[PDB]
Amino acid sequence: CQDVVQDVPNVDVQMLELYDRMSFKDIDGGVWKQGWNIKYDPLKYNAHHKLKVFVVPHSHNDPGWIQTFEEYYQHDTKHILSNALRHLHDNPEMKFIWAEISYFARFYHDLGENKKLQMKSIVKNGQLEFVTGGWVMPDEANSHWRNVLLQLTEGQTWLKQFMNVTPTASWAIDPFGHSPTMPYILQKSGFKNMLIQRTHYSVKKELAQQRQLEFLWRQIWDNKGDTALFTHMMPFYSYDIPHTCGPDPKVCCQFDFKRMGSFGLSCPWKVPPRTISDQNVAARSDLLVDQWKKKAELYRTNVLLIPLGDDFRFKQNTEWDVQRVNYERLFEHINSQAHFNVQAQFGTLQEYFDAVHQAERAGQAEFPTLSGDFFTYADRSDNYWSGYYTSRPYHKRMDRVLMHYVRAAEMLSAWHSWDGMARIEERLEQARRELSLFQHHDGITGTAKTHVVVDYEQRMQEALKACQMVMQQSVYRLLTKPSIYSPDFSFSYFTLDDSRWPGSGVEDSRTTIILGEDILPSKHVVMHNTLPHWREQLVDFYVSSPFVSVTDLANNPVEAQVSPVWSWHHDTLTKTIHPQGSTTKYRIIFKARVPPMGLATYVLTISDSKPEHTSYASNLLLRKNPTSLPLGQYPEDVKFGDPREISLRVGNGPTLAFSEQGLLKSIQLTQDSPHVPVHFKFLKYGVRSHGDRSGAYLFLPNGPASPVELGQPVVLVTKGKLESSVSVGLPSVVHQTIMRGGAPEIRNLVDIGSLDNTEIVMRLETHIDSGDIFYTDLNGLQFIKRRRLDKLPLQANYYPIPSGMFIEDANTRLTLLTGQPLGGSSLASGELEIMQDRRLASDDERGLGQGVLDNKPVLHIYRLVLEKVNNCVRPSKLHPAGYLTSAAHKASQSLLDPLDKFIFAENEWIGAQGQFGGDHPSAREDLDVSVMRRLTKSSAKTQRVGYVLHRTNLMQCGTPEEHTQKLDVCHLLPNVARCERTTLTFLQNLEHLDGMVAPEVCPMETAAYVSSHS
Ligand SMILES: *[C@@H]1O[C@H](CO)[C@@H](O)[C@H](O)[C@H]1NC(C)=O
Ligand SMILES: OC[C@H]1NC[C@@H](O)[C@@H](O)[C@@H]1O
Ligand SMILES: [Zn+2]
Repeated sequence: CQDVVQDVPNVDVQMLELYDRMSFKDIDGGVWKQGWNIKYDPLKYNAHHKLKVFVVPHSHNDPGWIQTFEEYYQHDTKHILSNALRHLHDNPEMKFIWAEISYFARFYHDLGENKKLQMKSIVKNGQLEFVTGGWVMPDEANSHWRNVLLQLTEGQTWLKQFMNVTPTASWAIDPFGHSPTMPYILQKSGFKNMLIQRTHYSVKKELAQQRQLEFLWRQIWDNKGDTALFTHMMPFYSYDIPHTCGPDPKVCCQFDFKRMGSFGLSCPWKVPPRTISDQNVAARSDLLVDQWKKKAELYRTNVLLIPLGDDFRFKQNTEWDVQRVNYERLFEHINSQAHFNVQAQFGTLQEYFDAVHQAERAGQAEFPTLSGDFFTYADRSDNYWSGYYTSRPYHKRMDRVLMHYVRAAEMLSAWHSWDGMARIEERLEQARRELSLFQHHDGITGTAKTHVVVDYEQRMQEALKACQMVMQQSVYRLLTKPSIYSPDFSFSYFTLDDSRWPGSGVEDSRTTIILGEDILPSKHVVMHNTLPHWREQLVDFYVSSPFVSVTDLANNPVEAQVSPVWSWHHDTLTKTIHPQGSTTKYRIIFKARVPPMGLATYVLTISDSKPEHTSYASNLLLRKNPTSLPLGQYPEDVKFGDPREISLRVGNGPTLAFSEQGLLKSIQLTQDSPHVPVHFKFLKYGVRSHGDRSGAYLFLPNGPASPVELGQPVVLVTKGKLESSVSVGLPSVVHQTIMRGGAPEIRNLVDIGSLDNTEIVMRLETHIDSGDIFYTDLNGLQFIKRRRLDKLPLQANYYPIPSGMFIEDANTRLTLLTGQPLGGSSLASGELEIMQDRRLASDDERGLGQGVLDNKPVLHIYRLVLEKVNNCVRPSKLHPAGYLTSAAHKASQSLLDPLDKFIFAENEWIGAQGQFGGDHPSAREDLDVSVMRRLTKSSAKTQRVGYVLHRTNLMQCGTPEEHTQKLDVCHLLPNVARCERTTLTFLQNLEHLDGMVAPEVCPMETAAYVSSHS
């Protein structure tokens, strides 16, 4: 295994290093506004060395943006694909590339058999070529790597089954900035090449000058380079035709033949395209070839890529004709005129890359190595696209919830083969597809129109319900005596209980377990642990009585704590935000211990009086002018008092101190250690009254944030043996700090209401001497070192915080883990900040045509980990990566993949069992079974189950960490006939494993295995 910590990779281009040196000056470079006047030696190409030009027709189809997926399909995409089939069929030399499989599958299944065959033929013959082949062209900032893989697999599995092809070249022309997580996944999925486009204009200029636009992109910790994937970065401002033929859009626009009038399109540079004729072809060719040769100066081979497309292009038959015929005339002339020394033709993306590597092998070009990422993107001036790191946070959080439900549903149902009547495969396909669709760069990014966001939400809601159905049917089968098991595949044996989604104050959705002497004495509940190691976690349920005791199936008492059910309300009368307690519902809390990838059953029983093993939390409401707060049967009376500073400690965990405003002030790790200053503060960013305005994409603050006026907020303190908390009703946010014995959990119920042109940020202020360094993660896969650059505007220093961020000095580190992707930064030494929500009244000129005014209450969750790191073996000062500690990693897992909770629906569960998976191996803490998916239906003689195994890298800080079993996923199911290592999509077998044993992976490595069972 490679050492991902102590060996700084030697690369030609390291993006953090490049950023430190670049000046980012935005000067007018001429026709190529953000570049320079490209010059070339006409004698460079000749009869013995010609410029090979591949014109690649394409159509950018967004699976939802200003219209929903279905609306676009009906109005544009079905016509684009129908006419592509006809035109390619009739013109053998014409080519076309396609990226979004969600649309292609929608189209294909509606085609008659005759057309399906014609379509398969033009794909088999190479005219229509799929690029990437994912369900969508995913966002690369907010997306979790697990979902990027999910959607890639969904699209490629469909392609293999129906088109019999697996793309090895990726095409990503629209994500707003790019992540190295893509080449990581692609390279492990059979890919050999990838193309990107949206990178900072300053980066394009810098790399272009050094002809480093094509490079071998390796991971920041990869010293050997085995993760490298050849990457092509487009050099210009856009992927449209005016910005893909050469440096001068005024000239290039003249070669987009759809801009003549009848199509309602024109050239903003004032010179329209002119139909090619024998009379003007020589002059037109001279202009075009000149542009091509200028573009070619920016690359190292004699093979040039010229994309030919734009948004939803190649729709009308007349459009196919005008583009094809005119280019055909140009090709005939150019290729016949030796003085040009050019051979141009329509081509596909794979053809371009194949030619490039042929030139490379011929020894005519050597490519530079590169590591790093391409955030934060700016397409012009100071317009940095960091706003979408937060836009529509409700759905960003929903993405993470569904991410987990899909994993849990696929894993729980994978243990058995199911009869087709159970509709398991059907429900799982639906769930995978709706979540995959949301990975689109206008989905999770929060950059779609209001009604489109609603469509995505509805789709994800249906997906969650599908997951619940599969999960509950699976639990019933896994924990019921076989000879008693009598399933009704439409019946709900269990109801899922989720305490953090939609969340308290967002939607009263969870059911109350109703117990009573005259109705029902007890209730069975079951917890699922999707992680491959034994896990304990506090779980809570709503019960109709405070007198409830918990037992495991062996009838062993389990210590429990009961707390009131508190709800916060904006009292329109008193004009205050205060909590009201329920007098009919209560929360029971207890520690559940669940087997690796297993289940554990518990029983809740009611009693007439306080049970021996259940304690009750005390409650203190701090504020002036208090009023009584009755809690029905709840044992202890609520206490009141004027606002004051308070300190709390649960178990042997840390001691937290809070200000009289209910905000964290300090953390004391041990009774001996000191009170480390850690202050939570909420501030607000505004919008400029002059110039460019912030919108769904852009973050253009009118200066540093201003503190939110808190006034004298109401603070609620709940103190319990198992769980304590401090909650405060601040303007726009009910802020809560929960303590359970370890790193606290933070929950923010964010309701920005009608606060227009406001972005709410949560900041942490500490004494950590971090300077200008901080770390943020990329797709929940790796942590990358960031350097605050004062030479760049505030918004440029904002980065995606898909799952976590941290700052540190020689001795101390503060890590903030998130349960949802949001934007954040460290604008000053010792600080960390993350945006909660943003409400913008205006559009930011990127085509959306609206601001962001559809905000809705969202419950953001986090874990705050303060640690001493002076003993940890960390990367050198020059290493571009950072790594989490065991505690921080486990805290992240507690947010993203918590235990699942099931409540038995009926009064009695006959044949109930107390546990499942007790014999499952408990793998080392840094290893995870990211995916467990049965790949075959019940009729298959040989069953196949696929697993995606990921091993992260945790810092060694002197903790023994021992006793763990080897995890061999290939033997998790009995009767294993073979074990094979496969690409991450499970589509290609890479190795036949002897002994049918799937070996564990190395740190920061991800592998896939498929076990076959007879
Ligand atoms: C799929 O393509 C391969 C070539 O890569 C070919 O050998 C095989 O017969 C094809 N399968 C079908 C009929 O779809
Ligand atoms: O300008 C941004 C916007 N342009 C049109 C579409 O491609 C959409 O996805 C994108 O966000
Ligand atoms: Zn797009």
